[PDB]
Amino acid sequence: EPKKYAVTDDYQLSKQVLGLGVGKVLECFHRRTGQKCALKLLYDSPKARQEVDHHWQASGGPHIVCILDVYENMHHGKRCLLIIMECMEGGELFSRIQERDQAFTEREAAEIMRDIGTAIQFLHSHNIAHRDVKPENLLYTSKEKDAVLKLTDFGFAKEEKYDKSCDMWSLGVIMYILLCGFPPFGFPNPEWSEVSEDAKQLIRLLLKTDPTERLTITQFMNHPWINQSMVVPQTPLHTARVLQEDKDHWDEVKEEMTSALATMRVDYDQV
Ligand SMILES: O=C1NCCc2[nH]c(-c3ccnc(-c4ccccc4F)c3)cc21
Repeated sequence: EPKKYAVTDDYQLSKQVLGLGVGKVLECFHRRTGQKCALKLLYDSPKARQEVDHHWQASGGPHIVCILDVYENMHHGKRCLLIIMECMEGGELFSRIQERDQAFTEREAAEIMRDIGTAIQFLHSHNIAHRDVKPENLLYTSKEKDAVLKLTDFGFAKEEKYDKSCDMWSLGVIMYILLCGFPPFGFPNPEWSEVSEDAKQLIRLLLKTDPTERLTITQFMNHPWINQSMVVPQTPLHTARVLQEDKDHWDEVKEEMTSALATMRVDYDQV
């Protein structure tokens, strides 16, 4: 499966960065095709081998960034693994919402959450917990209206009912920000004034402090706000405007969510 000849035989590399994982992400081009792709460089290790394994197994599933190829090469005198993936040129979910003016509606947020749920559903049914679902890892395939949302980065993935409930918590957090533009770290007025009863009820079941009480993915996907996302109200949301206004605090919000997820993966935690 993993190619053992030089990646640069098949791809022309850039110095240009597209992202940063727990391996950094480079733009590259396929030599035979010209196609723009993305390269993640991982230094070989148990953790790197597991990321490769889990992403490969997930690759091809609904709303997951596809792996095109894996190389095992020498670089700077070290063994490394290069993951080639489709180029997610639309970038980050919430950066795309921010750039809309254009009405962003509750029905639209419901389709995005359903998109993410279908990814989690696929993962959980193959007994993979992702464990780091967050803004940096939710990407669009292109900049056009028909771009597809996909999940990436299997660096914290694990193949526990507990581990799976950390993905469910992520889903609640992502849904919360999507409907209002700010994180849960109450449904305050006026941002939340006109939001679905159904949407607020689903968030509460996801953000349950007790992990054993959180909704499962099967239960998420069966919720009317997900299952019947196409008949959710088209009510104009504050999200894009708030994201725009709060843009100077966005890095802080990401850091907090990252910190929160890492806390959830510790073997032993404070009370
Ligand atoms: O594994 C990861 N962790 C953190 C951040 C991260 N990002 C990627 C990634 C993958 C594919 N494509 C892109 C991309 C392409 C063009 C423009 C903008 C983009 F985000 C980015 C993968 C990872």
